[PDB]
Amino acid sequence: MENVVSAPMPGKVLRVLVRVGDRVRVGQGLLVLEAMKMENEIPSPRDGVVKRILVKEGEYVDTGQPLIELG
Repeated sequence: MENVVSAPMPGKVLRVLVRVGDRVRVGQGLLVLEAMKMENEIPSPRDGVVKRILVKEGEYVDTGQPLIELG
């Protein structure tokens, strides 16, 4: 059951913290989203493997936009 991490709010991708193929833990930061005058680390919802990274540093995203797919 692959699943997708989508943006919970609009903002700018400031940093991507993982690479395709990385093992991740639940709660691990996948990227940093600039929003509400803060940096916001967007978490993995579960243990797994990063299958796809769908955004790049510098990119603006909106709510519901797919960011990361887990395998």
